[PDB]
Amino acid sequence: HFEEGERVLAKHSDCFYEAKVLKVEFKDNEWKYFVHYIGWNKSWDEWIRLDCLLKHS
Repeated sequence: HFEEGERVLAKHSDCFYEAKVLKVEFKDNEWKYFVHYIGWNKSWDEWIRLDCLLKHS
């Protein structure tokens, strides 16, 4: 699990991008994370699932 404001790696297409978690939600027995991709337009902000997130380090 991840927290609001946490720096994470987020998978988009084929690879992982530096990202920040903006919002956390739980619905239909699953966690979703609204992320912002660091150094990218706000327009790319999106909801992603747990299996597309990676902790740093």
